[PDB]
Amino acid sequence: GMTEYKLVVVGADGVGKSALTIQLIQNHFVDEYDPTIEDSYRKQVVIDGETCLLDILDTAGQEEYSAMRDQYMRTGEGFLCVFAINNTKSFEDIHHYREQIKRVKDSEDVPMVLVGNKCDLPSRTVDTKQAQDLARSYGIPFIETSAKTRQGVDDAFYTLVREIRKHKEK
Ligand SMILES: Nc1nc2c(-c3c(Cl)cc4c(N5C[C@H]6CC[C@@H](C5)N6)nc(OC[C@@]56CCCN5C[C@H](F)C6)nc4c3F)ccc(F)c2s1
Ligand SMILES: Nc1nc2c(ncn2[C@@H]2O[C@H](COP(=O)(O)OP(=O)(O)O)[C@@H](O)[C@H]2O)c(=O)[nH]1
Ligand SMILES: [Mg+2]
Repeated sequence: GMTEYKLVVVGADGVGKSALTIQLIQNHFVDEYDPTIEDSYRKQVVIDGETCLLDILDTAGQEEYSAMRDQYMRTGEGFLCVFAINNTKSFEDIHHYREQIKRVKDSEDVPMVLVGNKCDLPSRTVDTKQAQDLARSYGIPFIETSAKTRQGVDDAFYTLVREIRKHKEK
């Protein structure tokens, strides 16, 4: 039987969470996917010889901290924390997203990858060095992506799968 991985994509509105998820599932860039739709998407992919069923939650909508929302987010096994390289605020919000994940998982060691999206744009405001220094302080990988060109998309999701797999085999 295939191994199921529950991945959750988090980050500020408009950073490219939906475009990244759709690039992984469908291999095409979808410009302007409904900013309000939160949904889960499935992809069967073989990673390092293992047949994986990736169940990916693309977050959207209201910020809320109910017992239900916490319980739901806690089911995630690994998290992509996404910011956009042309939106400093989205990068500044990363500490918040990481803290919410650590809080509901009750752990300092949650599989996580920091993703700096929209690297195809020339309007960079978040330096690569500042972002990689933050990932280094967290002990997690940092991958720059472009959902528009597909650059780094497989690397970001498959690195997260490998982090979850490593966590389960400890
Ligand atoms: N209950 C649990 N939730 C979570 C979350 C979670 C989710 Cl799912 C949504 C939002 C969210 N939304 C989802 C998408 C993107 C933006 C918008 C609202 N639409 N927004 C904010 O923060 C937004 C800001 C601005 C206003 C005040 N906040 C604090 C900072 F200033 C940043 N955090 C969110 C968040 F952390 C993540 C991981 C977990 F494990 C848990 S557990
Ligand atoms: N140039 C560029 N635009 C992108 C990229 N990813 C997403 N976008 C655009 O940025 C906007 C927000 O993307 P979206 O996927 O809806 O982000 P979400 O709100 O995090 O789900 C849309 O206009 C997307 O088409 C990317 O890598 N490069
Ligand atoms: Mg979206």
